Amino acid sequence: TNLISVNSRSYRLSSAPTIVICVDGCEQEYINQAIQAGQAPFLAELTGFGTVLTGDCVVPSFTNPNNLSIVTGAPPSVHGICGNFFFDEEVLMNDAKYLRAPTILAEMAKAGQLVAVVTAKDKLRNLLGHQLKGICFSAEKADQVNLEEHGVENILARVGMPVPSVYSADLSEFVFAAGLSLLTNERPDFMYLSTTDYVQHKHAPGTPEANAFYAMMDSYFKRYHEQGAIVAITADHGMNAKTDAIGRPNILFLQDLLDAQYGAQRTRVLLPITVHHGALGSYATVYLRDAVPQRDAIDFLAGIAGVEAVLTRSQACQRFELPEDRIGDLVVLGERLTVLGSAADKHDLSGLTVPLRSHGGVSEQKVPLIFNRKLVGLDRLRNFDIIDLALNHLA
Amino acid sequence: TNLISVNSRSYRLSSAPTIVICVDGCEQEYINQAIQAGQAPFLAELTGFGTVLTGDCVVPSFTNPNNLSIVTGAPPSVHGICGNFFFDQETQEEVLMNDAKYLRAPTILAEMAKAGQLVAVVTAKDKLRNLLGHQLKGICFSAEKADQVNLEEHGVENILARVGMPVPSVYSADLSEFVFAAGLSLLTNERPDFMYLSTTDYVQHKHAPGTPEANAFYAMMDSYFKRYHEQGAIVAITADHGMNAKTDAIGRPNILFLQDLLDAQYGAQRTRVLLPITDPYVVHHGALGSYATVYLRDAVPQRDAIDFLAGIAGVEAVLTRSQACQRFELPEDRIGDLVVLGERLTVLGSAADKHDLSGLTVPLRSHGGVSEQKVPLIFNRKLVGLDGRLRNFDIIDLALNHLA
Ligand SMILES: [Zn+2]
Ligand SMILES: [Zn+2]
Ligand SMILES: [Zn+2]
Ligand SMILES: [Zn+2]
Repeated sequence: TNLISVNSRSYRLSSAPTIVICVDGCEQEYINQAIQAGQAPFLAELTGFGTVLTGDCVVPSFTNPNNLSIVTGAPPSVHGICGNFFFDEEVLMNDAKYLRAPTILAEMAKAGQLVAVVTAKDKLRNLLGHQLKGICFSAEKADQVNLEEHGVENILARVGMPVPSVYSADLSEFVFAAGLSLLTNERPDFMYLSTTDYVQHKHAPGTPEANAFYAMMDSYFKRYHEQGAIVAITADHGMNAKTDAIGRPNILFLQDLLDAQYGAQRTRVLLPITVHHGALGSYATVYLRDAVPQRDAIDFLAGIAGVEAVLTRSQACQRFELPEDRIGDLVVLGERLTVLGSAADKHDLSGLTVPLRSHGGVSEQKVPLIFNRKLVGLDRLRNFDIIDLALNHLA
Repeated sequence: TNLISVNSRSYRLSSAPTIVICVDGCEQEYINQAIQAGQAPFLAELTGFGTVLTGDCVVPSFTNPNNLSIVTGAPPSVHGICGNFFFDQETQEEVLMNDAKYLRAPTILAEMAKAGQLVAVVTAKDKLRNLLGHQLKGICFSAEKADQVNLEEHGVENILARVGMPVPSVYSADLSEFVFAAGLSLLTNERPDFMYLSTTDYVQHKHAPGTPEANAFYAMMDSYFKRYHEQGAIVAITADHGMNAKTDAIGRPNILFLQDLLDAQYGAQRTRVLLPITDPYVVHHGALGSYATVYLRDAVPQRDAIDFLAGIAGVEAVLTRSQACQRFELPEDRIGDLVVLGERLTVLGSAADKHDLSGLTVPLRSHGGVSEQKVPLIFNRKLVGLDGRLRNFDIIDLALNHLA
């Protein structure tokens, strides 16, 4: 068909309705466990006609950076969204204003395709819908969709569900339910769906709660498939326990530690995230005031138990492909079971109602890539290559 | 209060029966999930009176090397057992470390007995019991052969009758349950000063944390932990290594065939791949772990092999003997020219041709690498004098000397 070029990648416009799903916080085990548990029959047999792969997401393994990467088919060094915020002013990249590249989404639309985007959280929806002319809304604000703004109307009635609670599993279901109704009505050419990792943050793979959620998604996949759509599924990042044997969190307050070593006001620990984790992840940035010597800082931090790696700006930028201008002097990586906080005084841990499970580091990098089709031309796979494979590598 | 010193460590003899338990493959998450699920009420309330900590086991995160360090309070560099076997480039043969004849240090257990202490050791597997019973005068037997138990050798008689159970199958949870049960008998009867209990990771290789079956097994242990505690014993719990999934989203295994790989790069026989996770002869899935060692022929340029291997997706790290020894504290004479570590979700095999994966009913769960290094340290008592990097092999020190 018609071929569009976006961010230096060429894409062949879909002939059949294509659905790219981003399963927030999808550590592979979730899937393996549900199947074993017999709670995902569809995925269980998908191997008969499908393709299951494993790819690497973007580091820092956070939702925004990853989602943006998926829809642009590029890394943060291209789209420029490497976290929820940066420094210089503690500015927030919550606006497309911060977007430095186009989405594949907007291009398909410009080429005349009917593109749809559905996300659980409204905030994402903003970033993703940049320059998009089509259907675009969140489950979070389903109640207020209008034709002009969102390309749709009365989705609540259509879906047969009330506005869900942000801190509910219902938020994600809504996403799937909405995607079904659009498929069977409007029949978009391309649809992008994105959930929240609310469940994954609260439950580990293999638990009733987790299995149940997966059982729900599996049903939707089945139905999408039954509709003749092409279904492509991935995740933005993985997920892990960040606790001891009894559920107590393994935290390292970098700000506190740094302040003690070099004296307060001398360093600036930034946590590119913001209840799921109480802003606790395995990745952080550090800004050094002239007073402190990078060499020293590295040695110091690196020797702290729980730190996985200390990278300089250049190191990180090149290794992870990030924008040098929106990253600190140092990049700190947390170990498998460790999260990094700023200062103790600045965190509300009393909100943690269950043992902490988070992401951000390298141990939440492995993510799945699943198709309900067979593929061709397979040569280091990234989660943001999903669209590529879905539009160009079909057998 | 008697003081002894072993392997350069001082230890105060127990005043109360102390029981040190090694829960094989006890990834921390198993405890967390069992508690969250209502299946571990005793452990669930232990914080209020006990102590929960985290340590690093020895890498390779294997069963024998670890258990051995626990009982000697030292690394393999000291006791010598750094795997199931090794390769002697003097004899050009495969050397099986299945005999206490390979031990380079004394066990703390043996010493406590020398000092007049009544010391019991109960393992699930009999093979372990042999290494552990080195120079030990006390009670020592395995559930696996709780059959052939005589007074002269084991220090006990008719344990089956005592426990009220039959001899359990190796490939089962009962195997481990027996251990506990037998430990309860001894405690209530012989009441040893010191006891060491060691299970098998059968269940953990099969079920993930939070699974009905995982939780069940955990609920069983909790029950004994409580009984021991109600008897007044000091209960200290750790693990030999954690456990992880070694598959993809659908449960297919992540396997690297290092022999195959190397052979294709260097040709047949220029390298030798050893998987010390078990005895050299085993070819089943039981032989796949996230650590392997490699012997290079003189012809093969070491740096090159490092680069080659280091470049294969799924290999976390490749280290030379020297680096490996220093870093993990291993005996240089019993490891290969190279040490290969695999990523979190990856295992290392030798040659496809060799392995028999027919036995893998369920998706692969294994260990041996840095991703299975974190382990718990649990005590039913408050502790004091805590000074850097806790090891599982510091358990005895803590349990004997750090009691509050
Ligand atoms: Zn996410
Ligand atoms: Zn999250
Ligand atoms: Zn073990
Ligand atoms: Zn094992």
